Amino acid sequence: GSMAKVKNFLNAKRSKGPASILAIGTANPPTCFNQSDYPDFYFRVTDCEHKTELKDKFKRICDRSAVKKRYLHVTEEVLKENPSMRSYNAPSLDARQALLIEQVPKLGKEAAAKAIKEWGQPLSKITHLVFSAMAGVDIPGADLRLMNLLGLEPSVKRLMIYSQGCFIGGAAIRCAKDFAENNAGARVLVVFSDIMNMYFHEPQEAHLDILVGQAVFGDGAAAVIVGADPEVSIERPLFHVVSSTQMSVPDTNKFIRAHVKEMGMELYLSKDVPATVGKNIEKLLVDAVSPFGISDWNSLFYSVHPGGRAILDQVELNLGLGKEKLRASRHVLSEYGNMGGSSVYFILDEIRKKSMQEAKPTTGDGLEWGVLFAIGPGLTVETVILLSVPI
Amino acid sequence: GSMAKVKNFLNAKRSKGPASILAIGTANPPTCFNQSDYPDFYFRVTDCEHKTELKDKFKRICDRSAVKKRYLHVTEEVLKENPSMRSYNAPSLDARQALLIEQVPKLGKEAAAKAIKEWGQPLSKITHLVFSAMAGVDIPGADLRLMNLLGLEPSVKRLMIYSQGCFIGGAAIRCAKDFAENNAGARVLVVFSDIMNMYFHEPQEAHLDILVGQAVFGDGAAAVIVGADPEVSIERPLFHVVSSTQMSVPDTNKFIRAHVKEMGMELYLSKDVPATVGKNIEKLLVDAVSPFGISDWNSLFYSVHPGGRAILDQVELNLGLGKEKLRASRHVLSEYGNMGGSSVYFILDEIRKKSMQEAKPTTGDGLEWGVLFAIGPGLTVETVILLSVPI
Repeated sequence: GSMAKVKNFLNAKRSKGPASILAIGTANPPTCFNQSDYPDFYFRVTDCEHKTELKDKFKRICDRSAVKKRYLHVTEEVLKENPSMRSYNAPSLDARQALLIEQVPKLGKEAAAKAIKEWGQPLSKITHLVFSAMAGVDIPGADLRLMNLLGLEPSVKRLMIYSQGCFIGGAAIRCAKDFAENNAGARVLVVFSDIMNMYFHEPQEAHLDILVGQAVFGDGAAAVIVGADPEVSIERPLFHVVSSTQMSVPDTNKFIRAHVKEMGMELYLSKDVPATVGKNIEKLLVDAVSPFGISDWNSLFYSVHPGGRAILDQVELNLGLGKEKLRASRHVLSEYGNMGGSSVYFILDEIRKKSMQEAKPTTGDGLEWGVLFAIGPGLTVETVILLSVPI
Repeated sequence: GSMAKVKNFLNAKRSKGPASILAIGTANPPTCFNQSDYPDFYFRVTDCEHKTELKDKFKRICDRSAVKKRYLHVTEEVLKENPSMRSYNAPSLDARQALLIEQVPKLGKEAAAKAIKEWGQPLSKITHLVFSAMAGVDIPGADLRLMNLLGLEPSVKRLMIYSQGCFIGGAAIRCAKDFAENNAGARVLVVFSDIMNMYFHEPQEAHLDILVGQAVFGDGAAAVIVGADPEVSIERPLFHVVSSTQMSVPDTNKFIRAHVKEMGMELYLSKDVPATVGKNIEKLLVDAVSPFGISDWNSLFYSVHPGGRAILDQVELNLGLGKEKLRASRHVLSEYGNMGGSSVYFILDEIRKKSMQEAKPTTGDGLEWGVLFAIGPGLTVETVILLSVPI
């Protein structure tokens, strides 16, 4: 009897169509670090200029990184105020957390506000908050802080995701899709605020993975508004989120690890990650587009998580893509570095912007179908099949 | 044009009916602690037997706790092995994290296995994993580890939620509902593994909230299987998840805080929390229940987060509940203590069990409508409106 009531309720709160991305905003910290200067700054600020072999190594990693500049909260001022950061294994977690608990919801606020302005709707129409952050675990978390900073309704359904791993970029979008599609009228604010300060350490010959990290990690935040059934007047879908799948590659559990410790974050980043993704990317895509009769990989627009140059080179190679297919991804890697989970949305934004600039027919470089590859520790890949919007 | 394929794909992968709980399994660490013995255990293993006044105060707190016994991982052996945990403000995070990284997914596996055993289906039909943990942030996290410990498919959509705050007990279930309802055939394993060793500290007169915590916190895990359109034969729904709301009470941000620090977790627990819950509870319930025409609070079955005795008293009082209404909740507080996010499901399990046992017409004590109140830092309350299943 009441199951009838439930079924009417359930049917009434479904959406008619698919969740789409309605706006994207991005943000960064003020201080720019140019890769050309980065090895000098790094080895000097850490009193490690005698480590000549290690510095040559890091200089080579930067030269080959295809990172031209990054935006960092870890400034010289911050490093002077917190000397514990400059001696490897020194207790520094409390200081790092003190910066994070403040900066993470703020950087996310900046990217969220740009998203909301583009979106055009009143804040009160935001029903769901999903906040994903690389670091800064705190209770209550950045999600609530964001609600206060923006003045979202206290009745927004908030969801905080600390340190899931960079594939969260895709994972969160799928969740948003479901939140939107199962709730008529729902507008989901999804925020990635990734600050990499937990990975900064004094260079050490005994810990080379951090040099890898230190070459590429940059700070960034992106906010995406997700909704189904847009109001034809004000709301303008950028991309439709068609379907999303997740794969955790067997026996790769240790390829990337990051432990939260008293010294900050202890990082392992296997040199074999890009090769593994290379091996798996085609099957992932083939299975992802199987419902849609898609077979020409060069007919898709691409957002690939820029974990590094080798990652992009590897996806390009194993999918047989033309040399321009990953241009937006390389661009974001170039101008921002690897900003973790937020990165693919910088990419998405870029693809959109250039699409307007070149008077393309669609938001997806004139193509209709696209794929976002969110890659993280696992190794786990979320593959998101997207659909562009005509412009 | 391709929007046709999309709308068809979207329409085909919806569920016919509501998401329901198909199974509940729970687990606890082996060592039982009687509340009568705990101040002696606590003040001795912490080398504080001279602190007789503080110990009288804590004994005083334990006597009123309405907690009879708890299951704890923090044993004397553990403390001998990690003495930094028993000297206040000593750097002990690395040690605690080492215990959590092992204990969290294992305890969750034990609860998950009992749940999967009741469910009866092959593991391969699990499409979604949602793992919530009080503490133990690590990359990859407890979720990937559970997939490995259980032999889940590498293509299961995993979602890890560290340190969200108790209210996750309700929050996760709403997410499961969407995942279940927006994905025909999807089966969501939701696991709460709450291990409280980050809150264990040497008793201090300057920090009295931690004494309260130490009187009520117990370790526990609960696993819930959630699915829509159960195969009428083999799958058997226990409860239906009808609808869920979330409220973060304005200006209560500092009532409960927990900061991750080098000494472990720094806890602030306001004495005014149960009163605030009391003040807002009737309004929360009325709004959650509004589309269903329910007005008599004693016609409901209840799962109320046993954060403590006072919270229970306060909900009971302000909803005008008869004194046997919170029987299952108080039962769980007595026999297990406050196990965070997992608590409300122990209660659910209990309600179900007594229901079968006393030959009730429904799984919810013979009543058809029910409420699960998930309460946590925020102050944030998730209200889950459930529908019982006839037996």
